[PDB]
Amino acid sequence: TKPIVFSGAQPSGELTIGNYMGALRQWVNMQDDYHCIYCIVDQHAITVRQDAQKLRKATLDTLALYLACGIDPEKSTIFVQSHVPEHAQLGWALNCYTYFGELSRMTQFKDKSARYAENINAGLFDYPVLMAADILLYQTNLVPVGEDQKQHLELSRDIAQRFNALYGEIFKVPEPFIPKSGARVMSLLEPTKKMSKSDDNRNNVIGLLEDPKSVVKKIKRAVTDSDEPPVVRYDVQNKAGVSNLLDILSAVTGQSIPELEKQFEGKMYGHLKGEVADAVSGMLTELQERYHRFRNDEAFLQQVMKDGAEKASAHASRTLKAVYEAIGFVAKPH
Amino acid sequence: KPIVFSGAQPSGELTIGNYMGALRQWVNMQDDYHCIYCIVDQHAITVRQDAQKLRKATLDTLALYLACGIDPEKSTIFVQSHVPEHAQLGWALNCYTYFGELSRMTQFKDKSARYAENINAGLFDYPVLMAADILLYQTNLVPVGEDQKQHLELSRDIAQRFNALYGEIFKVPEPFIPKSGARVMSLLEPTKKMSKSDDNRNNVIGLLEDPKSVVKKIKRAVTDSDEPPVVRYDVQNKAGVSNLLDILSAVTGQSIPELEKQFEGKMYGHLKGEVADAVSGMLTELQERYHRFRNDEAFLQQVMKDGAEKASAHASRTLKAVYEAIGFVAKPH
Ligand SMILES: Nc1ncnc2c1ncn2[C@@H]1O[C@H](COP(=O)(O)OC(=O)[C@@H](N)Cc2c[nH]c3ccccc23)[C@@H](O)[C@H]1O
Ligand SMILES: C[C@H]1c2c[nH]c3cccc(c23)S[C@H]1C(=O)O
Repeated sequence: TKPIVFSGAQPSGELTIGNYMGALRQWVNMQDDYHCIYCIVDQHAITVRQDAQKLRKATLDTLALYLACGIDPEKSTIFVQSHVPEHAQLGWALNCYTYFGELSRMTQFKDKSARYAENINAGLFDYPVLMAADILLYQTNLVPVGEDQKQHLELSRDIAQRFNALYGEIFKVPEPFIPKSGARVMSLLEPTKKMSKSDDNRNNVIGLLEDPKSVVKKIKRAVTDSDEPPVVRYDVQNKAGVSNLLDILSAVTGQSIPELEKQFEGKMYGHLKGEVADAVSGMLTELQERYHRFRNDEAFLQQVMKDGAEKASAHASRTLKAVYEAIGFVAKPH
Repeated sequence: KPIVFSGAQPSGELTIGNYMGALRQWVNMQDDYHCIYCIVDQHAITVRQDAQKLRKATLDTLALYLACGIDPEKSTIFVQSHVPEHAQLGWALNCYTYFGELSRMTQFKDKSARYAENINAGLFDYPVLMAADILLYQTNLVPVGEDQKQHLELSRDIAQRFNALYGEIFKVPEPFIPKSGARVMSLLEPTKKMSKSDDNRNNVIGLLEDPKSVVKKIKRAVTDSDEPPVVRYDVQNKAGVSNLLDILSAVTGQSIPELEKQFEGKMYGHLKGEVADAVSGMLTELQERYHRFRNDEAFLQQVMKDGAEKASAHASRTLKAVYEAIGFVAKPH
């Protein structure tokens, strides 16, 4: 059997080119090489209060965006997290193998606390435990995520090792899979800030479903450096704006950074932003065409969801049963 | 007919105080209420312990409750982890519980008993799961002791806060106010009540102790320096003999005035010998039922299977409403 890939995305907010470049691109590319399981984490999404109607619609939006990106339900398991109760069950049990300090030192918890100071709920605190549960349920070897999930991923390796040290090889120790380029896509007008699916000025964000014409406008106004003379060179430290555009172009065309640096020799930033805008506008145009064919067929969306949850429950229930014996529960009679 | 919910810790070494107080009270009311008994194994693992012991004690608790008179035809008795809806609603209710509500918990600060970053998240999140245990079943009434009062109030707050956003999904549970009546005090500390959780096991008589062991603890029971020895009820100066008369009367039904006249001209040796004899007689009938249930592994399986199925039909109904209200896509059937 192949090694197992698992990853998740929240059906909340509008997914960005950062989501694509940090995770989704790798998800598509791994579907043949490994046994991939991809999840829409609706139980994580509600740690930030959401309108109920939007959340149900956003769940179908995310699923159709997966399919438009090229996730194939005949190659990959795709499901909605809450359709598989074993995520909640293992999430509870792993709470007991997680220290309070580990959760209270989490960068994402601190950032979300500041941003959502009226709703600092315990799900927001417990978030990494459920995410560890989503991963360890499937005997996962690889987790493709962006760089902002690395602390969370390292906790789930710790929890896996802690549990294994007590009860034997019940879990696999997962390994992160974070791309060397486009792991932290930066904001267009503030290239020191990661591009956030929660930004309150949309001029920083390229949405995957946003109007391509509005997207080209944002990329043309991307903030570049004041190097004299201007030079299209890759350097994340002192040329943040330029390098972020190079990453974004690379993710659209498939050309390497050094091939792109050669192609832009003797070229200035206005030509660079225009090439990025044309490349990105083209991919979003094709992406949104596939998106709508999938999104408007809800009975197809329902079929993918059902088949995926059934495929996922088979695997999760094997692990959860082994956890429950490890720890001492009486097994439920059948 | 009101729904009543109680969690049974599958690690409680239950005493005669539990049995003649709360348990006797509820065994006699299974037809007046729709009672639900949940052995909380998912709560237990918040304190690290031996896996085999936890498995055995879960079955001991079940057989002990059946021995005390819990009728699985009348009431619902089940094991928490056999109903996934507890963990599911437990996670969802996390998203509606303030971090501060959980950190201001005295039970969390007490059961902490160490430094944070050495206290597991199960100990921190414990109250939300209790809230989930209660609300899944549309519970009207919860019997709680003083140490569980703060937990129940959080449950009531969560229910109301959830209802205010989504509609009447949850029933707001109430405490069950009236007390059992039976008074059972600690054997060496006759001012404080006998508790299942005392680390001094000589203060208690457990439900499975043999008569030779019952005598040892009864004979060492604190009494008073009153000359001459008089067997008379008075809680301020005869608190010790007062406990023994209370325990005896709890066991036999005899009134305190009838007991006082029964022990007119008797000394403290006859009172303790009569207390131990009466306690051991009650415990002998209790234990023979316990061993009958506990060794019938097929009977226990059938009770767990029936209980969990009964619990799931109620639990899933509530959970489906919760998820629809929250806005999840419902699971394709
Ligand atoms: N600017 C950016 N540049 C590069 N990558 C980025 C950028 N912004 C976001 N990402 C990545 O996109 C993925 C989706 O993030 P979510 O917030 O939906 O989702 C999250 O942040 C997870 N907690 C969801 C989750 C729950 N359980 C899991 C188990 C495995 C993996 C993931 C999960 C993520 O990989 C994130 O790193
Ligand atoms: C057993 C524990 C428990 C778990 N779920 C519930 C629900 C109601 C009452 C209680 C509980 S009582 C409580 C305790 O700590 O006494």
